[PDB]
Amino acid sequence: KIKGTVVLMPKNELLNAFLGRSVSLQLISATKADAHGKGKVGKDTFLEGINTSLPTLGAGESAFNIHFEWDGSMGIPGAFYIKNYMQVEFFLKSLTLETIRFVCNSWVYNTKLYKSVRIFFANHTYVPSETPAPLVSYREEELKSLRGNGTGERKEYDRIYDYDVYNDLGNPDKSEKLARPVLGGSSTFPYPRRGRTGRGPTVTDPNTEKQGEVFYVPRDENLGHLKSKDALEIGTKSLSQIVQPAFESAFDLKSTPIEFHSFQDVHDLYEGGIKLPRDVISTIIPLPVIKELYRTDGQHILKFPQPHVVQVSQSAWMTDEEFAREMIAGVNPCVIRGLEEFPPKSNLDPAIYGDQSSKITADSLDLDGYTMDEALGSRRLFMLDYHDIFMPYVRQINQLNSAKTYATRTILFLREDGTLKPVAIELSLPHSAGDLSAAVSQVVLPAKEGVESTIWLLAKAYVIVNDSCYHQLMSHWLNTHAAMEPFVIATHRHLSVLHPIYKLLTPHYRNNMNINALARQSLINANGIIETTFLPSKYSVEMSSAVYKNWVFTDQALPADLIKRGVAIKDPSTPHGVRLLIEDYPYAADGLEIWAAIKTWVQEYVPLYYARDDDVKNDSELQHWWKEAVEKGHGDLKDKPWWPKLQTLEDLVEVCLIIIWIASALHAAVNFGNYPYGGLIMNRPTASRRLLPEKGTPEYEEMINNHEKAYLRTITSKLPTLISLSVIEILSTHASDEVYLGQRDNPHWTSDSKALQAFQKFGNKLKEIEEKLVRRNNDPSLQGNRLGPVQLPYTLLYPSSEEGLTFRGIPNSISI
Ligand SMILES: [Fe+3]
Repeated sequence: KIKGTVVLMPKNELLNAFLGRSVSLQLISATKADAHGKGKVGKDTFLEGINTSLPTLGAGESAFNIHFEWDGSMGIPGAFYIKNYMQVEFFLKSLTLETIRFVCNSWVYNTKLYKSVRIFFANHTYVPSETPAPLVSYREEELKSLRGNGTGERKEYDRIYDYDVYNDLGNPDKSEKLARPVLGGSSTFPYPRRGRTGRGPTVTDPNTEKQGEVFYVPRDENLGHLKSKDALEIGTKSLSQIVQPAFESAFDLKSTPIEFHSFQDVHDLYEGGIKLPRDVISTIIPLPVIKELYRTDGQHILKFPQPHVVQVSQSAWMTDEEFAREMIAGVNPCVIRGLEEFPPKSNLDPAIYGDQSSKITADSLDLDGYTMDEALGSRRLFMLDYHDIFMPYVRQINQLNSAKTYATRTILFLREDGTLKPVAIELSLPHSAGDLSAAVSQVVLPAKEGVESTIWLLAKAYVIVNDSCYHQLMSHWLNTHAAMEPFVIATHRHLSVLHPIYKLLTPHYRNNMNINALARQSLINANGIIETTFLPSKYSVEMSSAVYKNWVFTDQALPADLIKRGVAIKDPSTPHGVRLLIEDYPYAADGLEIWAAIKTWVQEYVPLYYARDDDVKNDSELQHWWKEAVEKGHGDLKDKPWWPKLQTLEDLVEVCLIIIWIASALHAAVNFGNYPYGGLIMNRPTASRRLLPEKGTPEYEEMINNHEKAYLRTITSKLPTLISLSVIEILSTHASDEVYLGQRDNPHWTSDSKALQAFQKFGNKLKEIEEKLVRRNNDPSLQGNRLGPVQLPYTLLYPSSEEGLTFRGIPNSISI
């Protein structure tokens, strides 16, 4: 008989009841097959007893002994079936035979709920052509089980992965004001697909999916946590459904001032705190995750944590130096572009928006003594250009009550000292014969004194409102969360758990479908958190669809992105093949190090399973996986010529490298600085509510006499500020059970020592890189861009981190 050990976690975690005839397992042979070519299956074997021997276990886990009637004639077991006869589900961790290891990490529901018996494979890795013959059909049948048939309402215990469009955000049955365009499946609104839920149509609209208390994700995608405080993804739901209403009542009852009246009222939030009604505090204080967001006296006070950006200087955010520095080392460091001609041009139709010629004059700019031609030629001119991106939406946004924006463009000059300085801001508005508004476009230049300094500060706020919107919806939501989901779905639908590429990529998908489903429900839904806290309101998500029209997979590679944006040039004589035009560009310089480490890892892994390009072309699973990811997952862009073909080792490496980059380092860089930089609403306003005032009006006089109030009346109001600070605080927090780049949730994910050795080298390289990044932050010559006047060391690309709001650490995946 074969001695075995089963490790599982009872539901209450995320014992004698498991004995008796509660759980049975059946070994399956990988070498001996029946008359049909399928591995022979053993007898039902039940758990015999609780093993309390090994000191190693922890995590609310329990081990059970079991002995299998299996002689050499049945061959070597390569898989097993398991049936749970208990009413309640349990989390199966692993099976070990004494060595043959099985890494399961899967919920096993009552046997009657399953159409086919749950099957698990040993930790060996096989491309299809290498699958032991007795396991071939089992392998394909499990993939067919995972794909489902594209119909039906998905249930909690289902493990069916499929695609659908974003037609579940509107709530037309509640109000036609909550109706939203379907995103995806049309040329008007192209969009990445998301996980199919199948709840069916709304009563009023056959094209929109009805509401649901729970937005399904394949069962094992819904991460349980040993500590409730680690279930960060449930925070947005509680925030939108419970906390927001409580905050709103405090305002409706006039228990707290409706608006901030000075910058100190904002600073007060993380100092003495804000006093709220007792019942409001009582509503918030007992909630999991939410209670970790604020310190309280348990009675009337809520205190937010001090954001990193003000920890050394609370006023530094208002410096021109910090405004420009955050474009290369801030929460959204990947939009700035080189400017090689002047004035900047627009590709928008003047027949629609009016003359689009820039009004910025070269002679008005202070380029530290450089002429415009000199600045252009020396590659010292850059820009943060939101003119063409926002112009198409300015009219409709400005028609909203309490929303007014400009399509902005900021010109930056790279000083000889290596820091960026802002030299002009153009605030553009569309013009069309017949416009009722008399407001016009204008250029604002830097100023430190007088009303001119206030107008320049407001111009920076309009720019950052554009940036915050683009950051949240595009850099963050579209480019990481939404763009990655199709790849997660395709991977489970077409790459067997035995597949080397499945093993290479899946750690980088942890919690992504889960947070996305929770986002469709409470973050990007009609009247959800984003719509109620950011400038575009009901136009927010569709704006991301317009941007997706220009999304290019291969341009997500870091070198390609830097080159496309004109912030680096190709240069083979450099370590990374590219020369940065802003040498001390923190995000890019640190990013290239991480990018290189991932590349080395993928390049070492792939060859272990694919010897030649032909081996990649002939992998049926791999080919079906890619064809589906492109043609269905990102199907609205299937007509684009830039998609890799995946017929060579090079292409496979490229595709995997880009996927891992987006899921780990790119997402970390644009996510974990959310509260550290945006926790002070003045530094990262999410909305603007009025345009610049006309001379001779009280609003203009206010800019002169009360600049802080002029600023506060312009940016996000206090109520939505409380809600948005809470959400970005959640998003910037690392759960204590996070799995970071260079780590895996199990040391036995594969039995291949070669793959394991390569992974160990990858982790060692990341530790090596962290020491280098530490040296960069400690280098006094780099203080200007790596720390700035806010004296905040750029640690967002440090690979490792402890739990919490740390401003560092690269998780493997888009996990929050
Ligand atoms: Fe995120």
